Amino acid sequence: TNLVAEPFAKLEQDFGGSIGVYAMDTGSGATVSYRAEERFPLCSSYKGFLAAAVLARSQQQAGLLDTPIRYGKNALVPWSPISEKYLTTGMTVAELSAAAVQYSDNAAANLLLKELGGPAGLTAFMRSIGDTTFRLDRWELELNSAIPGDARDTSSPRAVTESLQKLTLGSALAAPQRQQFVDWLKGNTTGNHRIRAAVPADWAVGDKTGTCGVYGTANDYAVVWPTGRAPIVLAVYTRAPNKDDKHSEAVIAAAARLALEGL
Repeated sequence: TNLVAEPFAKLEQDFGGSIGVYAMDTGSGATVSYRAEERFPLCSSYKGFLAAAVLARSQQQAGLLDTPIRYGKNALVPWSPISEKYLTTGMTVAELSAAAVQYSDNAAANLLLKELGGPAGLTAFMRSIGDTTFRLDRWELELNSAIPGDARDTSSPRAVTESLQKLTLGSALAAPQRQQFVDWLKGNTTGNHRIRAAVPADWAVGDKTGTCGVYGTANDYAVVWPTGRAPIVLAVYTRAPNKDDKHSEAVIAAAARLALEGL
């Protein structure tokens, strides 16, 4: 494991912070692991699991995804580029979930958290699939503070990867909801410079990004479908000790490539 891990150590020294990586090869069971059980801030990456939690509720509540959510102007917060457009009409739960995943829409996320019982409700969903590491404690935008040593609103790369596998590839969700989650992730617009940059253009990728900005804190997790092979699941998380430490998408992409090449 020392030989597998060596390149990540050099990458995080130039980065000036900590990088956490977990990658799983679902064909052979091979893994690559580096700080994989350390906690990192989730930033917006919880919004992928939020959409999976919505899909799980839709299995118990037929038509949930169809229900319109009509909101007032103080639902809007910055980085809500889709929900801002539909203030005067409302949006369906399906549209809000797509926007939260694919545009990281903040007001959309807050509206869906309310539907699920707040951050605690999303955490409870993750516990229901056996993820005992994930915790969402706060709402947008307070959850992005990324203060070093704060355990709130964190998970680990390994827990993120294992929960993503269960929900996209395992049977934690029914097959229609499962494919809907995958399809939302494949349509993400925010991840072109992270894990996707490490993946041949021929291979499908679904991903969800997070960018707290502060404390060098940013991340991405993805499912990758190499042509005619079993899919790979992986997560790359970063943080750094000073508030003005810059995050780096190039570092995330480089760590993804090292994980993928190492399987």
